[PDB]
Amino acid sequence: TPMMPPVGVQASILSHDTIRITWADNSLPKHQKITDSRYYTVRWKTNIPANTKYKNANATTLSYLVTGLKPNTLYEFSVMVTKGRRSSTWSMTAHGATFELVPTSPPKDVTVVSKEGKPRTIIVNWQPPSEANGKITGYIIYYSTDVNAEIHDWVIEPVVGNRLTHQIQELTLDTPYYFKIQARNSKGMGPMSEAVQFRTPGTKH
Ligand SMILES: *[C@@H]1O[C@H](CO)[C@@H](O)[C@H](O)[C@H]1NC(C)=O
Repeated sequence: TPMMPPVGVQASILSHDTIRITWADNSLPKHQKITDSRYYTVRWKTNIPANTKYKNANATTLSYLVTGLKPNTLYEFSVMVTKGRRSSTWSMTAHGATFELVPTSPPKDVTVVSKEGKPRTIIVNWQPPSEANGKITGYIIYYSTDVNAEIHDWVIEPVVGNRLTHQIQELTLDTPYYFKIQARNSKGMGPMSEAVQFRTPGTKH
């Protein structure tokens, strides 16, 4: 015999990894006291891609704390009830997106190449960090001719927005230069890459 599904399903954003789901049961008095053997099952998946697998959990309460979620990620949530051999279809879909977190991984695959026929110019390329934890609002490139120099003495080259390439001109020939890159998002700065070395070309004559 079929059960009516949960109603008024809501998401509460607690952190970058936790969302609280709460709902009502119209087969319970206004006060919502669970006196029965009934148990709710909560399922969730990331909104995109469409074909992702639902993760799920059981609760004896009219709320559930969903954990282990990615920062800055939008999720879909539905609930269902089971009172003994009786069960119900999945409730209305509730949506929630976890907060951003500062990046916790440095920019990946940092490379340097000399610009075509312009030896005093270089092109720097990189990849976004694995743990970006938010919409990347830019990067900061640091360069020095002394790898042992303190970060304050390193030349700051900002990169506005999610750009993965940046050209640096007016460099000195036949010289090792060192490069560190760090990512930024709305919540702050993340770790820096390990310095990559590039020696600018020499002239022939
Ligand atoms: C919820 O409980 C049912 C019955 O005990 C079980 O089949 C299901 O796997 C449970 N869900 C999880 C995530 O353990």
